Amino acid sequence: TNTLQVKLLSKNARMPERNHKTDAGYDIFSAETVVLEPQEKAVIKTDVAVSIPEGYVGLLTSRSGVSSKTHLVIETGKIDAGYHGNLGINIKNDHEDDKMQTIFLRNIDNEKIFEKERHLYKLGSYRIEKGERIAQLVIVPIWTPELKQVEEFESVSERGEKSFGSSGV
Amino acid sequence: TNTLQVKLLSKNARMPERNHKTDAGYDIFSAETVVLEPQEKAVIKTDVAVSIPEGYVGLLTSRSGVSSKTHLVIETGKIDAGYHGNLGINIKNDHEDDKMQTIFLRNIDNEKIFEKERHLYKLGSYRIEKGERIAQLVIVPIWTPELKQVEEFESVSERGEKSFGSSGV
Amino acid sequence: TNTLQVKLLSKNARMPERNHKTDAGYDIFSAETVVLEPQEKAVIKTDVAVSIPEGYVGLLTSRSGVSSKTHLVIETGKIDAGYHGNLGINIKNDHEDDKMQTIFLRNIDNEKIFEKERHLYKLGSYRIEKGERIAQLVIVPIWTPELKQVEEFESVSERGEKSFGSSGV
Ligand SMILES: O=c1ccn([C@H]2C[C@H](O)[C@@H](COP(=O)(O)NP(=O)(O)OP(=O)(O)O)O2)c(=O)[nH]1
Ligand SMILES: O=c1ccn([C@H]2C[C@H](O)[C@@H](COP(=O)(O)NP(=O)(O)OP(=O)(O)O)O2)c(=O)[nH]1
Ligand SMILES: O=c1ccn([C@H]2C[C@H](O)[C@@H](COP(=O)(O)NP(=O)(O)OP(=O)(O)O)O2)c(=O)[nH]1
Ligand SMILES: [Mg+2]
Ligand SMILES: [Mg+2]
Ligand SMILES: [Mg+2]
Ligand SMILES: [Mg+2]
Repeated sequence: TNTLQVKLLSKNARMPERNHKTDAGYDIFSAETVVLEPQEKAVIKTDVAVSIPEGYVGLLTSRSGVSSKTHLVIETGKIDAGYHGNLGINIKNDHEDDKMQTIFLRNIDNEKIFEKERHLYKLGSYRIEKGERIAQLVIVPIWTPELKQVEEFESVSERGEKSFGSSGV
Repeated sequence: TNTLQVKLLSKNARMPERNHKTDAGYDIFSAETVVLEPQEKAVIKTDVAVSIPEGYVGLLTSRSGVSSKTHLVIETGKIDAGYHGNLGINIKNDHEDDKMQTIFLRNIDNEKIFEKERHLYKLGSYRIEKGERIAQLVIVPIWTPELKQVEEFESVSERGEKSFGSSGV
Repeated sequence: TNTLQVKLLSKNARMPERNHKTDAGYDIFSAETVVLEPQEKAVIKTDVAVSIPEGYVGLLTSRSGVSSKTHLVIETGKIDAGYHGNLGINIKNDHEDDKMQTIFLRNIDNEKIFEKERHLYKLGSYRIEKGERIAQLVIVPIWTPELKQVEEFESVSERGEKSFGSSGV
């Protein structure tokens, strides 16, 4: 216990490491370089596999910096215990496709990228480099009971059926 | 303990079941058939109610397959302990509305749907059938302390106020 | 133990309080008034700081009411233990920018706002008032093991490398 097995699947892969000593998540490095146009979706390889023990789940989620500064949206992945495959980052460039054109790509600091040779890109296009920290992994314990069908619940609650903004705002 | 009460609210409802033995979440079946246009939002009924015990929360979240293959975005729901109402799936078709037209709907495998009779749809429109697994439920334990206002914290940390991409990328 | 330190950073800040007795999250009050145009992104100040103890993470996430009724999308924040800075709400108005114009803003109940003096707004624009509950905070325990590189995992699983809709739909 108190150890997690990690396998690197290629030379493009880098070991997860958490920022601060008491930090929740282990920052994830991209194992490939990808340009994403507006509204373009993709699964980004990390070339990294883990072995989360039973009774736990992994949360492959976004970082506050990247997600707040750019239009790169990462759908939080639920990494099952026993999944030994390549961790994929479920991502979308949710920048609107307004049909505009530029010569500058954006990095994940939302800074314009200057290249020697000039190409035409769709506005709002991003580039992710191999080795950049675009995500992180947080492991939490789960409760996994056997399900039992009932006609009525054992105990009545104060909440009942209240939902979706019932307490208001 | 080690059991969760589940109530089926109609004949359209189906019991949650998890895929693998050590899997984190219980796949959720839609209890209705719905077509969603681009940018259309909805709450999808499961006709299923649960009784998560105190000290736990339910995460009504997305599946990797559906979310990565389609523009169907599910906002992760936080199912409170004691909520005995109908579990609703908070969903949006975030496909852009470009005013294009087609005769093919898409399923949640993003495959074109062929019908005998031909209708005109907005491009990027999806159809969810009753009985399809569009989501899953993961239960985790929560910490629920009493709050105490302070002027200063008891212990100084290494992180302090650092946030939003402070460690960089 | 069983207590969480909370610091209010200004007179605009309000103490987090959970809705029901067994509720998972503590509703978060905005400490500022902001208008968000379509596709506009921002980090919204709460002027509130907490001291989550080691072994835990905070989930600064959305409410079902606001998120389902409006186009205001909150990216779930992972609040590290030891972070004593101002809690920021990572938000985007994902309403499409169709270049339409109106005289009515929308509140976070998606109701049209009537003002004495009439201004022109982009359609799909929202207004968040100081003091409104736009988010909530749920704290869960985390597992934080030391990482160990391996060439192969200790135990073979039933899942293996199966992922992204492998069980189908
Ligand atoms: O996606 C969801 C989210 C929540 N729910 C249920 C469970 C939850 O207990 C209830 C409300 O959860 P929230 O407290 O997170 N939303 P809100 O604060 O707007 O509702 P309320 O005012 O009643 O607390 O609605 C769903 O059915 N689906
Ligand atoms: O929505 C959020 C997310 C995070 N935070 C805070 C808490 C968290 O401890 C801090 C940074 O969290 P992350 O590590 O997930 N983001 P990032 O990796 O970009 O920042 P840093 O480089 O400092 O770790 O910012 C917020 O205030 N709101
Ligand atoms: O973002 C993700 C999400 C999941 N995964 C992995 C881990 C997880 O164990 C696997 C599938 O997770 P889900 O069960 O949540 N998705 P789905 O139900 O569509 O796949 P499957 O049918 O195999 O269970 O894919 C990723 O690599 N990245
Ligand atoms: Mg970080
Ligand atoms: Mg969008
Ligand atoms: Mg699954
Ligand atoms: Mg609530």
